[PDB]
Amino acid sequence: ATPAYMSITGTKQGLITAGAFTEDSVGNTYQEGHEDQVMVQGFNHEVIIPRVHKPVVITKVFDKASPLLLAALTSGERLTKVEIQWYRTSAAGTQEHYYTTVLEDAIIVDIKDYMHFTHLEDVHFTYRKITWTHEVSGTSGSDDWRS
Amino acid sequence: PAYMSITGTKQGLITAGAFTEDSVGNTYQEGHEDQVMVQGFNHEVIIGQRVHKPVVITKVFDKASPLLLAALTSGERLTKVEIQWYRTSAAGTQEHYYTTVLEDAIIVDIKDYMTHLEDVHFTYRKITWTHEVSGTSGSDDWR
Amino acid sequence: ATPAYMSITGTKQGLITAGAFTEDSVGNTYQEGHEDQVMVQGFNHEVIIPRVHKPVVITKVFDKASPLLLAALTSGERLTKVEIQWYRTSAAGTQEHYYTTVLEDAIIVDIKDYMHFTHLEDVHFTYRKITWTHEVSGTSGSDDWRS
Amino acid sequence: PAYMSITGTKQGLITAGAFTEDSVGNTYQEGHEDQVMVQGFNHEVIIGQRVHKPVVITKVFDKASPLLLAALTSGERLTKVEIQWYRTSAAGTQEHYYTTVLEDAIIVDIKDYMTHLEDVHFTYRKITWTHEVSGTSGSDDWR
Amino acid sequence: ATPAYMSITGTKQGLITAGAFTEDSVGNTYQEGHEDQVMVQGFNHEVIIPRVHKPVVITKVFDKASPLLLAALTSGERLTKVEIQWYRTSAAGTQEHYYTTVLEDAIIVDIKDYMHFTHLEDVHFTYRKITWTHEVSGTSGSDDWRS
Amino acid sequence: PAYMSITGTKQGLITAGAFTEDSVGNTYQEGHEDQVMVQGFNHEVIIGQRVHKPVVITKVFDKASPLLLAALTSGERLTKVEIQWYRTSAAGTQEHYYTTVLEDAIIVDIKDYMTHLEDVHFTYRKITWTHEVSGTSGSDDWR
Repeated sequence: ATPAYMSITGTKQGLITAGAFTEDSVGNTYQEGHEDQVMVQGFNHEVIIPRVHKPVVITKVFDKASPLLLAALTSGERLTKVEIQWYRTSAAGTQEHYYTTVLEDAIIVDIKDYMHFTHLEDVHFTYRKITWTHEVSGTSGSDDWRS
Repeated sequence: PAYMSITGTKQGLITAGAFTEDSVGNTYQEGHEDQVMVQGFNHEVIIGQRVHKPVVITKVFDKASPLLLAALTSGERLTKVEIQWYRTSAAGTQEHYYTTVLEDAIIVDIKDYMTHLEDVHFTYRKITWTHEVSGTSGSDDWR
Repeated sequence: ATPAYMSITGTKQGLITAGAFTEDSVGNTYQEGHEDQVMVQGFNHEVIIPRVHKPVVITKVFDKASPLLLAALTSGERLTKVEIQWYRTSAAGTQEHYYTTVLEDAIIVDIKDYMHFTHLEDVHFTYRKITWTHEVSGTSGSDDWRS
Repeated sequence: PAYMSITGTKQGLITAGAFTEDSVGNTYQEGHEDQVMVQGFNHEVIIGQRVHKPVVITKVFDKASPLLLAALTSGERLTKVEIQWYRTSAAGTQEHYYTTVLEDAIIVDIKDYMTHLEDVHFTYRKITWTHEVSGTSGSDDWR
Repeated sequence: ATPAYMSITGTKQGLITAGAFTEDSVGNTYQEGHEDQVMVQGFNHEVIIPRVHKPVVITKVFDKASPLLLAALTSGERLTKVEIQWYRTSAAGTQEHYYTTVLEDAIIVDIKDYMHFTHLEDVHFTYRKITWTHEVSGTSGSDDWRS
Repeated sequence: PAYMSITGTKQGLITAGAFTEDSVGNTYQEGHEDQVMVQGFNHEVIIGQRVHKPVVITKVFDKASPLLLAALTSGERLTKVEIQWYRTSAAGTQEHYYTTVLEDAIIVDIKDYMTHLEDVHFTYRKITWTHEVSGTSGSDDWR
């Protein structure tokens, strides 16, 4: 309904989310239109003034990317771009992309696999920079990670 | 429900066009175009002289969001944060019946999370409280 | 149903709950019969033997008193009388006042405004003395705050 | 459900007329007029010799309440706190099937809260446990 | 449905669970077939490698044994055998005993009485040894308590 | 759902006949006779080089259980713990689509509790992850 979809390009692995939202990768969960992304079912992030950024935290289900993301994590591989695309039901009753969150030069700092979409997986990124854009109303803003 | 307006020293009306179709999609409801909807609030004063805590508000992702996240990373002094609270009147009509206004508030924390929500904390220099229908009010400097 | 209603008289402000449970003050929540009180939707208090009293803690919704109570709190104003009246459904099927809790020379020590009756507000009083009376059965007892 | 009786050294039967119309309004149920209804219980013994914990009971606001709050602020030694537990018998009838009796119990904490409830803690000198239908029993000094 | 039943034999008291699951002892809860046991409605236990055993923890309702178990606890009485019998719905639709847990030379280390089967009671045993047996498939294993 | 196989150095296939009528009664489902059903999983890797956490799995009481509790009290090195994850395929059929395999895993904690459940923790020397339908994989030494 109002899910996010994500893409990862790793310096070593290329597009990590390639063919990752497909019948093969997700099975009965598959919906067309986002075949080279991953279906984000979670999100948490926080910037505070004691600025200090906190790691970005997404949640997905087990998939084609998953074994790759671990490789990423355990390898210490810099992620050239992680880009989170936000979706909503528009005012005219159609699904639309209306917000973007984007990491530049991100690094995966931890992963947790757990069963509760019953097969789950949270992934955490730090990054050198993050950009928030509103896609319909045209507002945008970005910033450099601190601490 | 509540609607909030934020005017900052750099950006002006940060909440301009923030409750429109473009901003919040299907959730749009005419009448509060230059206000962000607030559906969560937290604030506290505790007692020897009183000390203040930050006002926390929860909103959804909208046009204001990136501006807000800017207001926080910049350190921009919010001239006015104004929260108008609505309720169903005794006669059966939505009415604006309360305001909580912060002067020179600052954003000291923002938490985004997932439907797609975002918490905002402000400290400030002065808070005002007014009951619009019964005509009572009070205010206090931050400490 | 089984709500409490309260009255506050402040040394400086007089009857703080005056006209505070009315259409103007509470809106659609209004029920006649308690116009000069406030509708208490919460209560917590505790006396212990390590006697030591703990602050009295009520909960209400935003109202006509609310901006006043803050004035009280931030002013350090001594409350001459806070009096909490307890209501229940009687044995004959009618609502009745059957219990009273009363503070003498109370002081408001903290307030919390929060949205969950969706607009809420907890208020805490210390006091020099508190009296508990059962109104139908005639039992009563009082005591001086300690610590 | 459970019903409790408390006789104190100063007041006598603190729970006299405590489960009547006057005391608990609509919730009244004949048969236990000189007992307060208990709908919450907590107690523990843990093990080198055993130590005791206070018996906690939860009741509603009633005629006993102010007397109880007195018993605590006075320090009055409760000669007897007696808790009789009821259940539905195998034949389909409410029956008294268990007792927990404290001797020289003391009230060491009371928590009132809101439908309108109140927790009571007792320490004591001796607790007895008896199963009324199966005819088993035990008891122990506080330590 | 899938309850456990237990037996206790104490060095001093003999069979502590004798006549303890009966009309007299449990009232309307009574089901025939386990008259000399107790109806276990809880269970918790854990063995870890920092081996170190943790106390065995069962839950029952108030009953004929209960005043006895306290005697046991407060007396420091060694329990010659506590034996927990596990029940399930078989593949052919009939209730069966399929697992056993058994303590040798156990000691009751604490009891908690509490009201939530509304009248409840958790009991904790340490022990010199515990044996786990699967009754249909024939697997078994035992061990000595450590720490 | 998931099914797990465990081969140990002393016992061989610890999960042999562990998902049969004899083992799990009414819950039996043909096709995975030498696998224990896993209906709960927890595992984590966190980041300067990576460190591993134990894989936790939850199962019911079954034929494997006492063997498992032995594997823990003995200290027996598990040659292979293999977890195959199933899902409903896009075409509407249960399919094995993922594996998590531990090499030389050790049981470092077991928690039994009540319908009748049991948690197992393994540390290990090497974990592998493979996506069976999309053909991706990774693995890592414990640290």
